[PDB]
Amino acid sequence: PVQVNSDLKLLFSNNGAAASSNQIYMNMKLQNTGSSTYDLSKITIRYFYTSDDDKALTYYSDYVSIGSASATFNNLSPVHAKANKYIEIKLASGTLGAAGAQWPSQSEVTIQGRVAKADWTNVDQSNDYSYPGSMSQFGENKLVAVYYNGALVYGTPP
Repeated sequence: PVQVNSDLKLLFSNNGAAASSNQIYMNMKLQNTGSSTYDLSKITIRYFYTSDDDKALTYYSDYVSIGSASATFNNLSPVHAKANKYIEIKLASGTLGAAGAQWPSQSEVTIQGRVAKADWTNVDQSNDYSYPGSMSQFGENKLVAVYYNGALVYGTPP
């Protein structure tokens, strides 16, 4: 859809994960480059993917630099060649402060999460819309979408 203006930017990495992986890696830094402040409880992030066959997935919240994160797995509609589902990550609390503001205000938040099945089985990410290939270092992954109060602020949904 239409991307509403904001000063929000997403950096993404996956620990250099290959298309064939034991789990999905999502390491994200959401930055505020401007002078506004943003309420993290209003941020959602979607990582779009294709479900093998509706096997049960679990989201693991390894690290969140401000507040906490939780995830749901959801059907995507309409379906895309590379996605029939999305993970939605919601941040619970805290504030993205203005860029340059004094500690302990912070203008970015780091979110590190993993998605895995329970049955020991691996993931083929070559079929996941949001999988950008191997990204060891934080870079642009425009295939992950960020919303503020439900409005698209970053990335390109399927």
